[PDB]
Parts: sequence; structure tokens; C-alpha cells
Amino acid sequence: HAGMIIDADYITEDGKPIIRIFKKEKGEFKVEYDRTFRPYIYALLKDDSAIDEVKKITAERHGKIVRITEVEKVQKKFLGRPIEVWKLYLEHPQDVPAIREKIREHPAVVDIFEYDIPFAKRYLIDKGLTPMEGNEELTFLAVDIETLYHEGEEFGKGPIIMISYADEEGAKVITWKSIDLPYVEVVSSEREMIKRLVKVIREKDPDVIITYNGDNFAFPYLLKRAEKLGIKLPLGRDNSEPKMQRMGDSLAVEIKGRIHFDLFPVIRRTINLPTYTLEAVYEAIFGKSKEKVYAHEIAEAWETGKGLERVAKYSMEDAKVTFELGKEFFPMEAQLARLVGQPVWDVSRSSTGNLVEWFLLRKAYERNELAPNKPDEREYERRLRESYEGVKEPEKGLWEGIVSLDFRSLYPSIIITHNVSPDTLNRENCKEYDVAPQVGHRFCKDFPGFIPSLLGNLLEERQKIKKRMKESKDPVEKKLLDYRQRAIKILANSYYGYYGYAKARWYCKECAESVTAWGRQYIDLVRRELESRGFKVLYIDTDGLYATIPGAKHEEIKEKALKFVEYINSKLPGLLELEYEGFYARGFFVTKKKYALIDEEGKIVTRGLEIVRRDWSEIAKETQAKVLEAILKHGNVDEAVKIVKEVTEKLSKYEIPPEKLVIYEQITRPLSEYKAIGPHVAVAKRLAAKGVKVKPGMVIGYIVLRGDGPISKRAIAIEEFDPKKHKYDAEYYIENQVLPAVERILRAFGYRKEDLKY
DNA sequence: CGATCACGGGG
DNA sequence: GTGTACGTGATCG
Ligand SMILES: [Mg+2]
Ligand SMILES: [Mg+2]
Repeated sequence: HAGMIIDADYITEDGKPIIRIFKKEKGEFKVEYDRTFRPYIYALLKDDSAIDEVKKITAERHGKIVRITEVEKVQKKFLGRPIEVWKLYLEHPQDVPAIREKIREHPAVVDIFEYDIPFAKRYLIDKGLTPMEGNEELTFLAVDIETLYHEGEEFGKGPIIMISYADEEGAKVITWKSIDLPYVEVVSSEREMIKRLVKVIREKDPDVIITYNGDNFAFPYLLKRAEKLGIKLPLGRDNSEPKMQRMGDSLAVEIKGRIHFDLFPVIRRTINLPTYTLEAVYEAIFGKSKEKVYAHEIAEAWETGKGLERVAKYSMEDAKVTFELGKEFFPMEAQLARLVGQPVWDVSRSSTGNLVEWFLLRKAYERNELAPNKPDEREYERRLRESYEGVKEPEKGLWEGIVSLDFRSLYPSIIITHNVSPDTLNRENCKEYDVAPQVGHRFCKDFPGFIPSLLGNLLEERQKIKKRMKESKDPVEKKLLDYRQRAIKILANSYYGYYGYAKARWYCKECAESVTAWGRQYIDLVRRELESRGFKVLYIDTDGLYATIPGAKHEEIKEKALKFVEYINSKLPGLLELEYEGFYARGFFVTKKKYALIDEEGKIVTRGLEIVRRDWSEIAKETQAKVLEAILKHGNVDEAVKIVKEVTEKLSKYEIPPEKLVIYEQITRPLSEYKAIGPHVAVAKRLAAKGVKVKPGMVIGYIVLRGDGPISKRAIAIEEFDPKKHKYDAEYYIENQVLPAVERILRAFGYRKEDLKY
């Protein structure tokens, strides 16, 4: 029909699957049901006669036997060649994992294909359905919670003490203690506060629920407390509860009929930050400071009843900026969903590698191209161990007035012009081919490759959008078209990386190597042209470079660099484009994707160096921050080396507060399941021995004490530490904490680990 | 050594 | 759900 598709899933009714398509039609929520779409896989057989044995293969599920309902001989393409496979139909999606191994094991079966595509994704592809089409306006609600937390408690032990939400009508706080603020609704209990959140969500009926780390905190915490309090959370538009899906080592939460938009994985991909706290994220995007009120300050205010107005304001600002950030980041995710043809829920939680793959699976269907399979563990491992031939060590020391150049828009044009594809690689009986420089891989020119063909269409579509943008008087159309052309740029600039992605179906080591080798000819041209203009290249990798004019005035460097980019792009043919990325007052480079810079507004920017994580001591993270600050803010490496030397001496003379030595590590499974007992497990087992209910999710704080052997046998629980009796291991905090934190940084200045002590 | 195990965001 | 991240660095055995 007419509506915008926002999501799709399936339900089972009388044992049979039913697809649900969630739509928004002129402001109204609509669900379309489809009972007719059938699950399937493909099987390549050694001979057609074999189908008679194969169609009779069975399996078991839900106490019932699983059978192949129908078989169909089909003509498709595999690796740019016609092939005949058998389409095997199944009644239920859950029949596919139950029977697939029993088909694959059969001696007459060469291989099986497309056996791990989720039903809802299979449906959108096969039916040619695209989410997020049209000008349909969605509604948004940001949600956040504050809880009572004490160090090392099991997840969900303390109550939720506040629930905040925000939309265009304002930011509000729901709490069960008396706070006199205009945006605070006081209720009688935690139970009544959670039921109030349920009522707000059911009444506001948002299409999109925005959270900041809601997948792994707000919603698992709400579900834990609702379970304890024996109450339901009917937040789904079908009155279903939020659903926790194990997505890797972490969680993802869905709300049926809506889009649960968690900003945390979204922003982590979009921008570069050493730490993605909401306060650091808000400041990077809106250029305004946001105060952080820490867990201990919140617990103290709740328990004493003093300073609750500050905690309520913190809760309110958390929802207010979550709404603001959601409106900022949602349009690009909506266009990416549309482009790749999968819902925002899925697209916002995936890498660019998986965005490419879903775009390719859809295009393979449209072109009757059988998809290759994801690799098994051994293949994936063999791919990670593959060595690529044919990006030097960066210049040492501290440089001033650094311009950053980006090469990424070069590679789609290389893939297309040289027909770089796994289906064109080293083709037999090829009349014409392109030979990659240095590496010598041959790509057949006789037919367009599957991936070059698609990229060519993407680039052409982006140029049409850019042309329609120049000719548009409507600023609403322009804004939308700007997002659409940026979505293409993002997807197209991900193919180069996708070729080398070990999990990729269309993985091609020789394709990735060849793109690099052809790419290098232009990079070498950019580098020679920069050096002829007095520029010194400080750092270069496949994504870009950093350069300066040694000792030149900063405005002269900026002007010359901007003039250079305009010049080289006038020389480069086709859609090959170099981009001026930015300018930095100072910076230094350690190795590949290990560097630190500082811009003219004094903001430090690093890659592959900062260690802001709870399993490193504060003394190591504080010393590291001080070293970066001495180098970038003071331009003084000598001050940085003196900071390390002073810290190490203070550690040796037991002059460092024990609180700066605490290491935190989470328990992730029952204690009896550990194969290797690390210091936090050794500490945990002693706590459980004393009667402490140790559970997965509990974070263990410990200090390493002086003594013989592995650190596991010398770690003490932070609560058991007695400064009068226990002596911390100075050698451990020096050699395993402080020195590894700074040694990579100071190696860029010619210092070895042994020169950072008195 | 190879294997195992943790980090992030959020209170 | 036709499912179970990612890349990297510390410590155990
Ligand atoms: Mg879903
Ligand atoms: Mg909050």
C-alpha cells in the first residue's frame, strides 16, 4: 500500500509463520500480515536424480518432525556463471537450522546456500520492499533512568530512583521521593514510577524510543526491576514487553511496532572520541558542556535526602540531550536503512561491513545471483592470517600546523574502472583483462563484475541527487537529498574495506590487494605533488595522510592545502576525489592508526592510544592523560618524561593513594565455568567463600599486593585492603600499568621503556 | 608459547 | 531467531 515501512518481523500462529510489516500511513500506525511467504534454502546436487533422496531428508523441532514441503529446480548465477540448484521449501523459519546440516551432510549434496538469512530480512528482499520510503513524519520520545548503585553490586540490586523522558513538549522526571522542581512528577514508589513510564509511552505512542545505551542499561534494568516487582511493561504496540536479544557478547532491545533507537552504537561509528559518554558526545556535536553527576553522588543524595534537586536536573538533562541527539542522528540512519533496504533497528546496530552485505544480498536477489556463504571458523581464521603485499612508518617527533587529507573517495572509482570483483578474478578463457600493478592479479574485462556494476549505479545515482540538489529551490527537498547522497558516499566508501572483511560473503583478498595497488599510483602522485609544493608528509595510510610545511605560518599551510585539493581534483579523472579533512595546531604519530593531535580550539584528538577503561588503574590513565597534555597542550616531551619518572618514583616509595591503584573487572559467568583464573576471579572465589552472592555482571575491584608469583595469588578485594597492613606491588603498577600506558606514546620521541625512570 | 578473557556505554 | 559484535591487549596455564 501507501505507508512508510518502519519494521518487519514474524510471529507464529497455530505453528505457522506470519510476517508482520509495521507501517506509518498519514500519521496512523498500520500492520499488514502475510501468511503466504515461504522459508527456503538452496542445494547444489552432484546430479538431478539425487533430488529423490534429498527431498526425503527430515529433522525434529518442537516435538514434531520437520520435512521439505516442496522442491523446485532453478536457474541462477554463481561467480558470474549459470548454475542449477534446488530450492528447498520449509514450513517454518526455525525448520532451516533444524534441517540444514542434515542436507549438507548428504553425499549427493555439493553445497547448500542462503541458509542463515533471517525470515524478516528474507521477506523484505524477496518482495522488493524498502523501509523508510516517503515523506512520512515519525514521532520521537527519549527515555532514561537513574538508579541507586553501590560499587560491586549485582546488576539490578538497587532500585530505579528516577525515570526521565523528553520530546518537543519538554523534558520531565518521574521520581518516588519529594523534589520540588516544575518538571518533576512525584509518585509513591518505584512500582508506581515504572507504571507511570508505561502510561507515558502508551499515551504518547512514539514511533521511535531514543535511549543512550538503552540496549545494555536502561531497558535490561527496567526489565529486572519490573520482574522483581511483578509488573508487566506492555510497551509494544501489540502490548508485548521489550525484548532482549543477545547480539554478540552484549544485548540489543526491541519494542514491537516501534523503533528502539539506541544512540550509543550509532554515535560510536559516526564520530571519533576517546570515550563515548553522553557528556563527551553532546559537547562534540553541539559545542556545549554538560555536567556529569556520578553514581556515588546520586547514591549519597538519594540515601541522605540532600541535594536531590541536582540529581533530578541531571536526570532531566540526560533525557533532554538524548532527544536532541536522536533528532540529529536519526535522519542519516533512516536514509541508510532505505538505501540498504533493512529496518533502522537492524541498520543502526550494524557495522558498514554488514550494511554492504545486506545491500549485496538484495542486489543478488534482483539479479538472480546465488549468494556465497559466510566462512566457517577455519576459513575465517585462514583469512585473518592472509598476508597482503604492497604505507611507511610515520615521521618521529612533535609537529606543528598539520593538515589532514582523506583518500577514501578514490577507491570506488578504482573498483569500477578496473572491474575489480571476485567473479572477474583470474577468469578462464578471458579475451581481455586488467593486470593489477605489482601484485599482478587479472580481472576479466569481458562482462561487468557484480560489485563494479552495483558501485557504478550508486555513483551515478549520487551524481543525479547532487545535480537535483543544485537545481532545487525547496530547502526541505535539499536537506533530505543531502542526507541521501551522504548515505551513498558512506556505502560506496565501504566496499574497499568490505573486500578484506574476513566475515564477508563476497570476500576477495586479491580484490582488496589490487584496489590498494592501483590506489597507491594516485597516492604516490598526491605525495610527490605535495613535496614539490614544500609540504612534508608526516603520516600516510590507505585512508589518508597528514602533512605540514615545516616552519610555515598556519594560514599559509591551510591556504596552500585547500588550493592543492582544488588543483589535484581538476587533474584526477572521473569521480576520483581528494578531500581536505581538517587542520591541527600540533600532533605526533606513533605507527599505523596510532597518533594524537590537537586542534586550534585546544581539543585533543587521538586514535589507537588512549586507555579509558575500568580494567586499568587510575594512576596509569591519569599519567597517560598528563603525558598527552604535556606533549600536545604544552609542546613539551621533556615535561612528559619527567611526569613518568616522578610517578614511578612515588609508586616505589609508597606515596601513591591506594584508591588510584584499584583495578575493576566484571564476572561474566558462574565462577565454576572459568578455565583460567585471573586476579578478579581469585578475589571473587574468596568473596563467594565468605557468603557473597557472586553473579555474572558483578564488577570486582582489587589491588595487586607485593609478593611471589602470578598476580592472581596476590590480588586483594578493595574492601579488604588495609593501608596499615597491606603493601601494594610497586613493580607491577610501574611495569604493567604506568609504563605500558605511556611507552607507545614516548616511542614516537625516541624513548625506550628503560629511559622513563630515575 | 597458545588459550582464555576482559574492555566499551550506563547507575 | 535462516541469530549470537569487534578488535585488541593482558594474564593464565
Ligand atoms: Mg527485528
Ligand atoms: Mg541518566
